[PDB]
Amino acid sequence: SRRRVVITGMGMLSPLGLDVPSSWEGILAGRSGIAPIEHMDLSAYSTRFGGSVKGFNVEEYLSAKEARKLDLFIQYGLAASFQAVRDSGLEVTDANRERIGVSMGSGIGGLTNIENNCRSLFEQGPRRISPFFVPGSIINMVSGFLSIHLGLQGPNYALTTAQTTGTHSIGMAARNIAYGEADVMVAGGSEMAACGLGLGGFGAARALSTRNDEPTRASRPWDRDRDGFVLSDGSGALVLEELEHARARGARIYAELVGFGMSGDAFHMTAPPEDGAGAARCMKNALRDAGLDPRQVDYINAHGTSTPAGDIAEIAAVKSVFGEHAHALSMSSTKSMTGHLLGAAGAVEAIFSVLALRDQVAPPTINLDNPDEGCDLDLVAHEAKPRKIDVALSNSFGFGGTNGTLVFRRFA
Amino acid sequence: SRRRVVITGMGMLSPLGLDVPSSWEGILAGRSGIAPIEHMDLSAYSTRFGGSVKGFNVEEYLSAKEARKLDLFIQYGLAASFQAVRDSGLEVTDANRERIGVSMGSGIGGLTNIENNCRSLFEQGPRRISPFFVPGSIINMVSGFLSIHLGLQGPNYALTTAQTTGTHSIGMAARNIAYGEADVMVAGGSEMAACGLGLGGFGAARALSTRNDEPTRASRPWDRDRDGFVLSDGSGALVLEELEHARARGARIYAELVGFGMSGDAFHMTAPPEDGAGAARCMKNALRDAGLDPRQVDYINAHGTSTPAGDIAEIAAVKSVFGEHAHALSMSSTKSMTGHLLGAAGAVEAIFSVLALRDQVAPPTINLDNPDEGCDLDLVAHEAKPRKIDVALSNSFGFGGTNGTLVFRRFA
Ligand SMILES: C[C@@H]1CN(C(=O)c2cnsn2)[C@@H](C)CO1
Repeated sequence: SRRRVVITGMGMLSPLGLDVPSSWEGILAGRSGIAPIEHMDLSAYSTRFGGSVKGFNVEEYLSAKEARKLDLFIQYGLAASFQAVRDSGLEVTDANRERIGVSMGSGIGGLTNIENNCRSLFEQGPRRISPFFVPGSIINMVSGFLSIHLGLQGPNYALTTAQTTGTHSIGMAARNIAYGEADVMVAGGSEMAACGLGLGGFGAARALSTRNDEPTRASRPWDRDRDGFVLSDGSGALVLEELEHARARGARIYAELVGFGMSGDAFHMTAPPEDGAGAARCMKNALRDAGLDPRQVDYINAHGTSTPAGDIAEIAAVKSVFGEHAHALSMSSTKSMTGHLLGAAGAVEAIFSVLALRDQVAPPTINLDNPDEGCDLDLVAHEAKPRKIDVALSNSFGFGGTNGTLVFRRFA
Repeated sequence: SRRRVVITGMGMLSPLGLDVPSSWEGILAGRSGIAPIEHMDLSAYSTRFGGSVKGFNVEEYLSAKEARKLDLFIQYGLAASFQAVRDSGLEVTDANRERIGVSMGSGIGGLTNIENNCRSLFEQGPRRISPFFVPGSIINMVSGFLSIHLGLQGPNYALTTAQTTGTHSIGMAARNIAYGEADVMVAGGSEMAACGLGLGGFGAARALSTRNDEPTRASRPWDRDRDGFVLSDGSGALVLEELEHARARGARIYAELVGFGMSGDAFHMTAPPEDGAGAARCMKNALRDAGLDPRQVDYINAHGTSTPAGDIAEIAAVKSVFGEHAHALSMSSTKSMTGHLLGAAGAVEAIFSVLALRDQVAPPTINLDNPDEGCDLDLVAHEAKPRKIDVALSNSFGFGGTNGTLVFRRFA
């Protein structure tokens, strides 16, 4: 058998806001967090815009001195995590600290730190590399620093599954609790790759929208005029908790995590198969895990990156899985507003899926002006749609053909 | 209910050999793989030696056209994975490809590739960044490329827990199989951090031995004259397989994976606590997981990094866990010979633990000329010790206070 897992705390930094409620308010209003990137000469770059976190104050969380040791992606991870633990009301004690763990991940990790230390190295040689370069740049330091700060002695690890990281981190944390390896986990992801290396790296693959004249219209999932994804920064953290543990302390439960699916496409390094066979296996795995019929799904938070082949693969996968129910569910890409937070995408989109359940509303796909060939599902174009949502899916489909699906259900 | 997990295939690149048998012959002969580094000019660095893979031929595994796109850590990971799969005798079919997954991790991933593309960005511009920069550098792409080449459609992910990566990857892959998420997993880790940023970064932390004039004597775990770890490159992969699945196809079984432990120190970003409290909690978790009396433990492949604080913390942990039995078991650090393969350390050392079971021999801790204060266990100083080994334990500890323990035993 298996224990039930509930969500009792959420935290976030996104292009829409410095916490969950501000980000969510932007989502339901169809606001874009996309704009030209500042304090950087992007003259020679083919993309000059993305989703930056605006007005982040790390000194609300850490001393200036501890913040100087950590890459931005680690700072963002810690902010989301501290928000989530505070939101949960959880009290860490000597009696439970061995039962509380962390799995906060990243897709690309410390590019900003790698950049600034390469500068030192190339200009001045290796003796000018920061002593904290390694511990301050590696992806497991969100989990590391969080565990040290809060005294968490439970499972301590980090996933890195590129654009699937957040979804996998949450799913595998849910497994830790379900199979009795932990009673509580902080899980999700963080990313800051809106540096030269991220813009330059994705730019050289020609994977980014180049709609520099109108950055807010760049991210347009399933629209016939999409030309690639928008690079964005931020973090998402959830407090996952065994149900009886949540009930005993009188926690506020947002939703239940009922299903987790994984699959591999085994197809291509960056592109999905046209029919999204892998994404279909992954969703079917997640519904089987939850013991749910495809007919019971009401809302899907799509991966919906605004890549030509990715968006169309997801339509095919949803039609394949849901058959005569594919048109009755609502599916939206909040990446139309947030851009693509890569490893943090699945974390912020799990939070948006939980809030869709709490508020009984499907977030919009903004910029969906002319749906492409066969994009004829309910994609919640332009404006938020109040509706019945008992079951929400959140999908992530990343480089290496790695797939994750989370299934959340209303809790009463 | 929980299924049994066996090892049916193993693969390796190490400083001692281009496969498992050649690496193991070096381990048993007390041979060092440590030498001045030849692939770059280290005259400005305080450490100029490490464990390099010597004469790696990627054209034993991959077309030169493909290899040119991939960081060395991906090449090394794919080579070890290919070896492990061939060694298993497993045939991938339409009937089982959904049940076979991959979890190959890395501490740092494609630092060489990121450094080289940062040089292009700074000296020329973004137009000179490689189109293959992201899929050739990010940590999840061993799992990705392996799945694409062999057609593995099962769980596809990657851990990054610094120096604990290989142990966590293998343990969590075993849990996947134990709980029914997969029947077969390819699991382990790979690392190639021997570039300017890696040697410079660890150098800036003063974490490395600076014994440049006697590289083979630099790695001296528990020796009173140790002065830091020796940086090494390579990969380990194991094919983990559900027991009945292995029995049904007549697989050769090397050993059974009976126990997996994790814990967080919640102590310090980089320093292990002197009392080894987190390592002790981790080993106790693993022994309880394996249903064992601690007196059953015959052999411990120590983390044994040759740091002052790391080596003494492990003695304290082993004494605390095993009490008087700590004087009867054998504990050795193969890092005395291989150096520290970081995220790959746990993977090669899991392989060495299994071969310790197959051949009934404890590998030596070379260079243990003057055991330090309180390092008075059987540390298999200088020479391999033939002995009875029914149960072998492999320990890993990493930055962020992250701990892993694997427990293997003979299969009958
Ligand atoms: C493994 C796939 C295919 N590949 C090749 O270089 C290749 C080699 N033989 S046929 N194609 C790159 C696109 C990497 O991803």
